[PDB]
Amino acid sequence: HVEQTYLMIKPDGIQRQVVGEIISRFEKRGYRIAAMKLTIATPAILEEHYAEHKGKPFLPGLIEKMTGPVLCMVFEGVDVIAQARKMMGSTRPGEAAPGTIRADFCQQAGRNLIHGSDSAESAKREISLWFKPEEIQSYKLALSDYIFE
Amino acid sequence: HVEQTYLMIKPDGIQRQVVGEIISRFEKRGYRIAAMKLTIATPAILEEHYAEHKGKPFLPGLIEKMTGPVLCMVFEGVDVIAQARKMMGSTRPGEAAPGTIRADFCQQAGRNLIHGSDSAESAKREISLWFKPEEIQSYKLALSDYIFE
Amino acid sequence: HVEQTYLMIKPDGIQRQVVGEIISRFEKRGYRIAAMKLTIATPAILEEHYAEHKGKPFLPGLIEKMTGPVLCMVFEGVDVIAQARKMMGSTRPGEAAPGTIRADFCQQAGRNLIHGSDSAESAKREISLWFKPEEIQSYKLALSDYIFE
Repeated sequence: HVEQTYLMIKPDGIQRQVVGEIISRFEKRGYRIAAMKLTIATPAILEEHYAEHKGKPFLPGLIEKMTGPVLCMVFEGVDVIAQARKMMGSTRPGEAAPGTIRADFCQQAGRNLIHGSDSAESAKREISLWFKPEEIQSYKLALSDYIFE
Repeated sequence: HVEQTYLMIKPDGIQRQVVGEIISRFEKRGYRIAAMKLTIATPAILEEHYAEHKGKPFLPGLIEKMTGPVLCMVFEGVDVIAQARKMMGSTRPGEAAPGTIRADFCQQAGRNLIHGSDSAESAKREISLWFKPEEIQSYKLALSDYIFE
Repeated sequence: HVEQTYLMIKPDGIQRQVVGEIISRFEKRGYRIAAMKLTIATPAILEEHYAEHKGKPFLPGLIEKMTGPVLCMVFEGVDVIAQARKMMGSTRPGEAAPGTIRADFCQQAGRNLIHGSDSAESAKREISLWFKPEEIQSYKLALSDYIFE
């Protein structure tokens, strides 16, 4: 049993030019790239993505910081939703564990490089929001026998 | 005082071609390569290596997965038995700490890339099982004065 | 709001030729190099640096190990004093968390590669001890908008 999570490199990850390093961290565990698309996030789609924060005073500045290039991604693996969150580390980089993305690259929550789905429900919703179902690609990793039990 | 531990790259480490990266992690701490040998593990030697699991229901599958190329290694350093176990991380990669080998490279316990002795007694027994005494090399690291107190 | 910390690569970091790797770990978080100087540390400066240990039995040996080439550094960032200490890891490398400098590079406390200020007061004192005010360089990182909230 594998699952799929939605991961998104935020504009700071694009502008700091660490896209390849981020992708490599997930590839290193044998997670499969099931979907990938560069876009520019706009306020209308960001309001849907951040629907949980509608009306909160921090939302407008959050949307402004997220208005820019982003890399939309779907990765597949065992327990990948929870594992990707663990690899990202805490929202606040100063609290994130050493060896996580946020601790290794970042200083503050307002520029923390990457978004990842926090639950199966959020992964389904976020994948649907940012990708058409057709953009999710089906193929098998050739090294599967040495990654999976 | 230094000690020696037995570390073995499992067939998944060979096949995923991460042998050099694994070795580099141990060299990075100034641990000394005291022995190294590529072999193909066979059931008879694996039964001895995993003697603690004799009769357990999971053993036949464990031996099958380990039947393949392995890199046998002995590393020397301060507290290296326990330290190497700490660097490997938990047997389940999903539980292993970020920055450990298992967390950085793997998904499931059945393909967790590397074995390391769990005690002084296991290290002595395992080194003797996989190496002859003539294969253990004694030399001094040139940077010893900057590694050891 | 940023602050500045004093970080010093000890003679073992110089001799093991890992200066660049150490610097890269701090640059990776968008910390700014505010000052940098290679020197050979003298007992006179080291006695003041380690003034908190005056009269203790271990101080003479501590000074002797530090009498050699060192790289004096000042880094600037959010919470950088505590964050740099977290990135360095525990004094004893065997107790340091995976992914910290000491855990990744070192074996024993007497050769633990790097010093960092432990508080706001000690950072201010140490920066002033090792650098003249004219050696502290004020400039803004071009990627500031993508690093800071």
